[PDB]
Amino acid sequence: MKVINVDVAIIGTGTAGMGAYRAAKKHTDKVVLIEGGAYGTTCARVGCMPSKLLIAAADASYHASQTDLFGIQVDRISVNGKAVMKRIQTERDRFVGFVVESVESFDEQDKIRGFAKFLDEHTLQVDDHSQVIAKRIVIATGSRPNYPEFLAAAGSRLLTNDNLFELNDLPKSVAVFGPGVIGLELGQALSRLGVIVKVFGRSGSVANLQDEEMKRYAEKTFNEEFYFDAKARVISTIEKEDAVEVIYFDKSGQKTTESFQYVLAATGRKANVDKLGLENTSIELDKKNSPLFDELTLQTSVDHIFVAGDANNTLTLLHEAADDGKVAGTNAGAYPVIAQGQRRAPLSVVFTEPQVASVGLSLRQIEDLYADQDAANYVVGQVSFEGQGRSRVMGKNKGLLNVYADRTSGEFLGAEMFGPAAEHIGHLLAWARQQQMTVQAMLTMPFYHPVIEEGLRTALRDAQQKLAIEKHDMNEFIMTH
Amino acid sequence: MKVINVDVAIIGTGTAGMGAYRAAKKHTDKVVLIEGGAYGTTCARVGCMPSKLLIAAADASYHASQTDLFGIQVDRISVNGKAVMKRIQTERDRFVGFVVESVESFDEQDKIRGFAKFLDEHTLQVDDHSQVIAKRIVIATGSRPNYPEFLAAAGSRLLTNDNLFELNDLPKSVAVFGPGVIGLELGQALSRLGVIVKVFGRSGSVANLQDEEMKRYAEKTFNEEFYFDAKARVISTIEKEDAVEVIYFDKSGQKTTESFQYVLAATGRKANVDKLGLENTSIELDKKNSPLFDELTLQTSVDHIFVAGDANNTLTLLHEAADDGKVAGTNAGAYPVIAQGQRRAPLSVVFTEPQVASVGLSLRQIEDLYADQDAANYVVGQVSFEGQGRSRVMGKNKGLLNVYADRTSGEFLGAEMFGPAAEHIGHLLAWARQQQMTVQAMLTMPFYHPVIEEGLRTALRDAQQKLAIEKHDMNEFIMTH
Ligand SMILES: Cc1cc2nc3c(=O)[nH]c(=O)nc-3n(C[C@H](O)[C@H](O)[C@H](O)COP(=O)(O)OP(=O)(O)OC[C@H]3O[C@@H](n4cnc5c(N)ncnc54)[C@H](O)[C@@H]3O)c2cc1C
Ligand SMILES: Cc1cc2nc3c(=O)[nH]c(=O)nc-3n(C[C@H](O)[C@H](O)[C@H](O)COP(=O)(O)OP(=O)(O)OC[C@H]3O[C@@H](n4cnc5c(N)ncnc54)[C@H](O)[C@@H]3O)c2cc1C
Ligand code: NA
Ligand code: NA
Repeated sequence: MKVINVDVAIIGTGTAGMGAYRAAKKHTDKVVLIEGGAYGTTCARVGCMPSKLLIAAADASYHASQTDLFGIQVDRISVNGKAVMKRIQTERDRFVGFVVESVESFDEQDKIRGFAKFLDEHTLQVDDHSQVIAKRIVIATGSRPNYPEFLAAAGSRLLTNDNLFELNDLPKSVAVFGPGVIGLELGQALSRLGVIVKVFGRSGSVANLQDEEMKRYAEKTFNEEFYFDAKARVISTIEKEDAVEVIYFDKSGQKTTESFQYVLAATGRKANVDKLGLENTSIELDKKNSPLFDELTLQTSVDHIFVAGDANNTLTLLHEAADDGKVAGTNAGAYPVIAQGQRRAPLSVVFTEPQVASVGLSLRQIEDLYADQDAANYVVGQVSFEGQGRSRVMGKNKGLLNVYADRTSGEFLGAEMFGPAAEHIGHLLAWARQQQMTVQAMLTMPFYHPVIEEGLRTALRDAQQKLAIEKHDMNEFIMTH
Repeated sequence: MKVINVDVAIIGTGTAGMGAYRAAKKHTDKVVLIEGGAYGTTCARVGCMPSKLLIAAADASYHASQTDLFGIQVDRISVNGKAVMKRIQTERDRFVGFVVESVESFDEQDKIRGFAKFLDEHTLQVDDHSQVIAKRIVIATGSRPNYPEFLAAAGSRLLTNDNLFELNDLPKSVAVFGPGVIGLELGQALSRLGVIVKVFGRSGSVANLQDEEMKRYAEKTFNEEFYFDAKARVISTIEKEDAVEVIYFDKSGQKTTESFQYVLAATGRKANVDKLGLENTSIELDKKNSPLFDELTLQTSVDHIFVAGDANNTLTLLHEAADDGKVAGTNAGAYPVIAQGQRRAPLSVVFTEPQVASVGLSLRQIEDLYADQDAANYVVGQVSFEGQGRSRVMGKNKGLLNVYADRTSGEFLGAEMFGPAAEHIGHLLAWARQQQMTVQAMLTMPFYHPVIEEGLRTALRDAQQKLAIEKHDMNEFIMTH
């Protein structure tokens, strides 16, 4: 067995891992990247890229059926499932190819093929062929799909993101479990593509939305289009000869048996930290067996072992994994010099229609920091997109936007939005939060006409008029003497 | 003839005028609004709203024909012209009604019906019935269509924004004339709705773009969809029995005769300041008889007479007219106490597909700013939307974006974009400009994945690499120690 010494070993050649490698190489030449599976990152392979590709097809198909409002009729929209799948697959391959070329450009001696596990706090074994002794180690192993036990009975008809995009044809029908980002994006897209869909979640959850009014509005809006029970009681999902039989109670509590060609487990993903031999370290774990970590430095309780990307089960977003990589890589490279990452303002997006964006502090974080049981030093500004001019012009007038502000200073804290162009409004808001703008300042910014951003102006005015600050600092337009 | 004294008289009850009234009424009770035409504002009646309404219908129709990229096919797309025109009309009547309700709420004695002209610098006459003795006067009379003499031979078949939206049905064919941006917005929309259209522009102009490369790429792009000659040489447009005969030279310079059902003037608006009896005042005029005015205070050479909105032939955009009304109303209301408006960062949008946005300083204004245009003290960061991932996923991968930055400081100066979602990126960029951001700082902002704003990241990196700041003293991600 070959033994190698490195300053930095990075387990996982995904987004976080490749970011960690580039960062760590600026501090030290002695960095290895280990990869047990296919190169290309989860994002380009079976993540962001194919899912967005699926969505683009779905929205082209769906919007073609919604032109009558405008005075146009479209006859026989027909979904060629083989074509839909082929396009997704070929574009997906193209994206993966770019990552593979980057991986290929790295020094051959810096890449080791195989699955790593810890033997002790400085020794990794990769398969049965190599041992790496590393001064510092970065766990960048991502997440995998995961599902409750009952879903396992769907057998060979159980889909995840790992196999959904490899189908040669679109399915006839899919039962989707998991009411979060992936589950709603994929269920809606499939439903828009002529697939018979129902989406079941259990806890009342809708995407990552925290506000109760928002969750209910979104759930009801989705149900105008396809079946979505955020509080479903599901008995079983059992593979038959040609289908999966799903036994569940509907919204009227009526027991229902219904066959679906497939089930999709868009349930909670699992961080890849359970199969890496952590029990051979003193890494402290929470009551769910997730590694505890410093959220600024990415250090576990073992100060020379870091955890980055989906592996730390936090900020499980692509751009965040990339930032995690920079933090873990720099800190692994420069150790024992340790710095804290200055995180970008939180930005989270769901590519449904209408879209969801969450920006800045979440509602729970705001309640924690700006309120208690009996008093609040924050206010909420709101707008409905139903009566918003441009949204109505486009026939997209559905949605709600909540904006949160410090009640004393007017500092913009965060937001939730379910509505059109939420992805873009999310950026606008996220840049405003990172700059620590106040709502009064943001009201002085440009708002064109007629645009969706004007809905944001409405929500900001709503918040502003609730602030403890003087009436006469409520100028939306500044004049100087 | 009945005579009234006011502190402030406002000529024109559109966007600028209604704004001026509200601002003026904060300072004094004696203010009147004079209106010669229909209430509603130009924006709501025959401007932004119905044009955006036509565009949305156009977009749905066209996108319905573009589904095969994604693997979806249609049998047929059928454009019911009458329903298309009706929805535009009913929706705009809705928007107009809101404006009308506001006007109706204003004190009866604050509103005079008729066209005003100056008898002298403190006296207005409204038609033949009223004279207003006014301490301060705001000219907020908007702009009107203007076109060369040859176009007038199109007689009852000449269209402008004033009558286009009033057609009971979509025309079979329309020739559009002039360099006006409205020509591209409306021409493309008409074309996308099945109307046979040719756009004959002038002098190389393309949607107000200033960069030579951008203009050419945009003209080429548009030409993949509809006939557009930015340098057209046109002989005549003469009304016949059921159409207009257009005689012109095609793109190879050959004299061509073609019938179009209507003709649409897009030849640049005229400010309504030629029929106000301005000869009865000492107001200083430029060589094209536009009143000179202070761009910050909106005062003419006569210090108690202001000019606001499209009337001053500057920043002829809706939200800028609103700010104009605010500046002019405040200054007219509080005269002799005068203040300088602090303008928002420039933002203009052309709602074609792909969209156009210009942000901050124009290219001309940048070239002016630098004493030594040789020594090149600004940089250009560039991106093509052709290889931009999300844009490709959506089948929207056409366009370019230039960002401008000071070479020493990296101060973000302004931008031009032709690309998907330019309206939204335009806002993000305009907020960044108003907050005086550097390109270095903008790169520390959140950029989600996979999104169109990742193209902005590419362009910002391109500018940044070119800066004279210390090469490895601008990190994209900040860490503290
Ligand atoms: C369907 C779907 C859609 C998504 N859409 C979006 C979106 O639109 N926007 C967004 O921001 N995020 C999206 N995400 C989330 C995003 O994909 C993740 O945040 C991101 O890919 C995580 O990056 P990573 O580097 O941590 O993980 P990965 O890219 O998975 O890297 C982990 C790597 O480590 C390897 N590995 C695991 N164990 C070992 C071992 N022990 N030894 C060696 N190698 C190992 C794996 O093979 C893998 O290559 C989506 C995710 C999914 C599943
Ligand atoms: C087709 C079209 C599309 C457009 N789209 C957009 C867009 O998408 N976004 C954008 O920002 N801008 C757009 N614009 C520009 C926008 O409409 C103008 O910037 C805006 O309307 C100017 O408003 P205003 O108050 O200055 O003029 P107006 O709203 O026209 O008000 C002037 C008023 O004065 C009255 N008047 C004139 N003379 C007299 C007189 N002597 N006595 C009494 N009353 C008088 C008129 O009747 C009118 O009511 C568009 C314009 C057009 C034509
Ligand atoms: Na993470
Ligand atoms: Na103006």
